[PDB]
Amino acid sequence: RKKELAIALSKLKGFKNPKVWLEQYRTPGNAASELLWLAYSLGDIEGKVVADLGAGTGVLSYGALLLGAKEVICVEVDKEAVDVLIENLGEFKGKFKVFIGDVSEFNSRVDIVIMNPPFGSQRKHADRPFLLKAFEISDVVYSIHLAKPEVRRFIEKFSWEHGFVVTHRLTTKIEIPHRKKLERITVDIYRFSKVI
Ligand SMILES: Nc1ncnc2c1ncn2[C@@H]1O[C@H](CSCC[C@H](N)C(=O)O)[C@@H](O)[C@H]1O
Repeated sequence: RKKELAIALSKLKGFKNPKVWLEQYRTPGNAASELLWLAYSLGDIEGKVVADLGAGTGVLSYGALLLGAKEVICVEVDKEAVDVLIENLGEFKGKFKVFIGDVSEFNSRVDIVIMNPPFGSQRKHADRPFLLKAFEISDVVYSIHLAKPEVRRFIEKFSWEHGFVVTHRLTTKIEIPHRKKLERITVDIYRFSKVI
């Protein structure tokens, strides 16, 4: 929960011109900190090859590198987001790679997946391609989703059908912001582990 990490993550540049249909909002520092600290504390970051699905501006990627990831592979469909991503990860040059294309087209096996995927509120089931890919390329997955009864039921069922079990689920409220009001939603930060 390191508030220092959250603070440092909040200093990164955001999206130039957010495409709402792609749910482009930078992962809030607090939620990002929670997910990363949890993964770090369980030994799922340091020295690991990490894939950041829907990397966007690179908040999760930066935090992972900051916490000792051996390397991070940033998967993002929008080039304009990658421009910001590259600048944000400037101090970790050579330690990250970028895959510009749809998440479903990426297929490199990694040690860990971390992601703040679209919840699927702008486009039906937009989050499924991310969960499917994450389950496909890794044995440990960290993701964020809407803390709603229907969503929770689905996530639990979907991961199971794909051979994964939820080992941790942390619930927090995030605020998605010239200068005005926040959209305050409650999300669950999940940690999935491949059965046996
Ligand atoms: N089909 C798809 N394939 C790959 N990336 C996608 C996608 N649909 C949406 N995205 C990307 O998913 C990202 C997640 S939203 C927030 C990312 C956040 N800035 C962070 O630092 O983690 C968006 O930036 C968006 O462009």
